[PDB]
Amino acid sequence: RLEECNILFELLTEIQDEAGSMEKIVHKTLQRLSQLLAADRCSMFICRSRNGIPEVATRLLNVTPTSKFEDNLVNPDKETVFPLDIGIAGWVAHTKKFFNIPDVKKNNHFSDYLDKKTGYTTVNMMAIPITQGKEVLAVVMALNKLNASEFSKEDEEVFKKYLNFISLVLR
Amino acid sequence: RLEECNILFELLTEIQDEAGSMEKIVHKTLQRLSQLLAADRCSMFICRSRNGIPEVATRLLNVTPTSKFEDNLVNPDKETVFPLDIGIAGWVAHTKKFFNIPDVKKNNHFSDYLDKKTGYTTVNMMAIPITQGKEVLAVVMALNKLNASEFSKEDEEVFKKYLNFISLVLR
Amino acid sequence: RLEECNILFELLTEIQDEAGSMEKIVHKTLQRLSQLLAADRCSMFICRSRNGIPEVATRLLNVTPTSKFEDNLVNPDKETVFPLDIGIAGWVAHTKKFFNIPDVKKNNHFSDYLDKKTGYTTVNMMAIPITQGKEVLAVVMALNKLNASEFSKEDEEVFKKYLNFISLVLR
Amino acid sequence: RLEECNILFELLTEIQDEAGSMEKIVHKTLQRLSQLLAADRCSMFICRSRNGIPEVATRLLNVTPTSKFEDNLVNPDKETVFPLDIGIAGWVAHTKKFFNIPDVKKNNHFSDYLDKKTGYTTVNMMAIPITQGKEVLAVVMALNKLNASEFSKEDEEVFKKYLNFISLVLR
Ligand SMILES: Nc1nc2c(ncn2[C@@H]2O[C@@H]3COP(=O)(O)O[C@H]3[C@H]2O)c(=O)[nH]1
Ligand SMILES: Nc1nc2c(ncn2[C@@H]2O[C@@H]3COP(=O)(O)O[C@H]3[C@H]2O)c(=O)[nH]1
Ligand SMILES: Nc1nc2c(ncn2[C@@H]2O[C@@H]3COP(=O)(O)O[C@H]3[C@H]2O)c(=O)[nH]1
Ligand SMILES: Nc1nc2c(ncn2[C@@H]2O[C@@H]3COP(=O)(O)O[C@H]3[C@H]2O)c(=O)[nH]1
Repeated sequence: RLEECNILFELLTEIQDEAGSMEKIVHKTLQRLSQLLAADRCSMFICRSRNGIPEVATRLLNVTPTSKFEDNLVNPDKETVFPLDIGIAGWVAHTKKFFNIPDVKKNNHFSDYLDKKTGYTTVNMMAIPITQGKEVLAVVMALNKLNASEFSKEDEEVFKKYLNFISLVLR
Repeated sequence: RLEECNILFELLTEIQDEAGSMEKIVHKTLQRLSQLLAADRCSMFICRSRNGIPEVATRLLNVTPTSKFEDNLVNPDKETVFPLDIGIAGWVAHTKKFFNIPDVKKNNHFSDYLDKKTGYTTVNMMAIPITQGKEVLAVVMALNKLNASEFSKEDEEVFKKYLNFISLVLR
Repeated sequence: RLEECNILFELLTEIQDEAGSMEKIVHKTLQRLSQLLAADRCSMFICRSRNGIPEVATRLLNVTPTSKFEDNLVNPDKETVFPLDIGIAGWVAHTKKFFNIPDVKKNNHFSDYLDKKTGYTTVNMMAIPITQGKEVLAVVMALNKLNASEFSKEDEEVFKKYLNFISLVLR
Repeated sequence: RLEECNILFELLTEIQDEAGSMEKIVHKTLQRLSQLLAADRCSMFICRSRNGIPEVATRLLNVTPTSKFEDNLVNPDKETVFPLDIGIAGWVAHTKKFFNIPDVKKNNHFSDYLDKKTGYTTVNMMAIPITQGKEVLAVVMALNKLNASEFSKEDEEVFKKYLNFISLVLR
């Protein structure tokens, strides 16, 4: 049960081609991250060039300690794409820098396209880019700390800790 | 008990002829427990009394495989003290019982005072009292299992195995 | 395989999204092997070739539970190269065999060149080649058992257990 | 076999009074130290006040990888005592400082009383004091590196490593 995460990871890495969802492993890992962050929700944004122009897209949304994989995975049928100047997820991809944002909308990069479209309200957010040397592969983020006004310094170290592992998984 | 003999012996070759080395030993042991249990951190509360009134106090926090002892040692001036009727730590000291708590939010006894001060989110926990006869010397815990929703039965067995040693050392 | 799942997973959460992380992984694994085997240090020699001529070269030396990666990484300029007909390391690469050497002074193949240069005294050794098909990628060793005259049979089993993982990573 | 050193140490430490030779454990440990140092011989000097005046005395002599305990233990029937100004072992006790001495007799503190009496010739020597806070309990030392002209920097780190453990044993 403790070895689940590895059995699946050793499974996915010995079938050499990554055509078997490393996104299940990211999903499982984003569940645990929520529990120990007490983030209301966690997400992963895929980072791509299409076709010659960099962008951040939606991939995994609304991850909670128990949300089912299918309910979090957004297929290309209906995804939301951002240029890196639009939206605070884009800025992280662009700058390749980590961010603990205690109050969005006091943050100028903040886009509110998805709060309007889905009905959610984003207030807090930690965001961090997964980077394979040159490029950014994805942006992960935790939203809206529970029982508290912002994500703490301690919540940063925990987020960073899991992202070290997620970062390897997307390779 | 092969890898325990090796871990403990090697550990003991890393302890400078100095302090205070008896707590540097407990620390290093805890660092190794973190690895073996995939625990986010381990901690120790000292247990002492004042005129027959016992209490439990922070001593080592945030012990981790890459953590510094002087960073983990609580400064005597700034140590958080609990009476034994407040906290799981205090409860462990009172009852002299081991506990594998899978969700602190569903365990009365849990005190959120340190979480509020430090900013850390505590989810699950193993806790054990270190005793000398009818009196308690410390409470040791492993917080936040990293690769599963809670600490396993098997995890209890490992923790208990390494806490015979800490016990010995804390005398 | 409980404590292996935990050790490896936790280890992987300590690896910064940076290098070169594939060798920081091997390093950290080796640091953990040192603890589990009570080995004074572990090392890795890379194995490469030049026009069909293989050779074996220093890469990670003096890996230890409290050792720094940038101190253990051999500087490409100052790397000691062996042909495979010199050294136990070169012999392991040649034969593609595991060896538990209890006394290097009674094993021809042993080359004392590094001992002379570095000043270190090598006594006993486990050595194993990391392979990809019919070609060798590295040789990993645990030097100088600290709590016994030589590495045990049981020690072979642990080393071999953790070297399936390193193998995986070194691809 | 790897757990021998601990089984004997846990044995000697739970029978609380140290009236059962912690010198067997020091002896066993000084055997391994020789092997991995390639020191010709290792010794321990007990440090005492008799009666009101500090002194360094002989206790364990001529330790080799295989020398039997009885042959190394010098009973008070026939021991050699030094004031701390006489002899390079005394100076270490006095200064409480570590010393790698590449060529005695170029060292002014060097006494040659025992080379004359026993027949041995001391050339090289690493010496280090075991100190319980205030006082020095003993001085351990390695003599005459084999296959080399002095003890290296690497030999220092290994000596220090074992002495951390020996230092705890004498408590
Ligand atoms: N509902 C929902 N919104 C999200 C999630 N992750 C990110 N967002 C929002 O999508 C936005 C993308 O642009 P932003 O300005 O970075 O701010 C981001 C968040 O407000 C999620 O999991 N669920
Ligand atoms: N931040 C932090 N908190 C800890 C650590 N160890 C214990 N605690 C908290 O201290 C609390 C004391 O009360 P509790 O109900 O036992 O729950 C305990 C934990 O929530 C630690 O290492 N770090
Ligand atoms: N100082 C040092 N020497 C090493 C290390 N690993 C291997 N060696 C030495 O490098 C030597 C190469 O030849 P060998 O006969 O295989 O024996 C090997 C060891 O003696 C290490 O980590 N540190
Ligand atoms: N024969 C012998 N001499 C020793 C041993 N250990 C220390 N000595 C010598 O005893 C001497 C004590 O004074 P010194 O000047 O420190 O130098 C020391 C060494 O030369 C040992 O194990 N055997």
